[PDB]
Amino acid sequence: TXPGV
Amino acid sequence: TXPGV
DNA sequence: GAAGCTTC
DNA sequence: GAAGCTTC
Repeated sequence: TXPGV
Repeated sequence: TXPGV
């Protein structure tokens, strides 16, 4: 994902 | 990333 | 270098 | 299952 989430 | 980008 | 989820 | 970048 993101980086992060 | 995303999904997608 | 661990650290990943959901496109399509 | 190919398909990934940038945190920290």
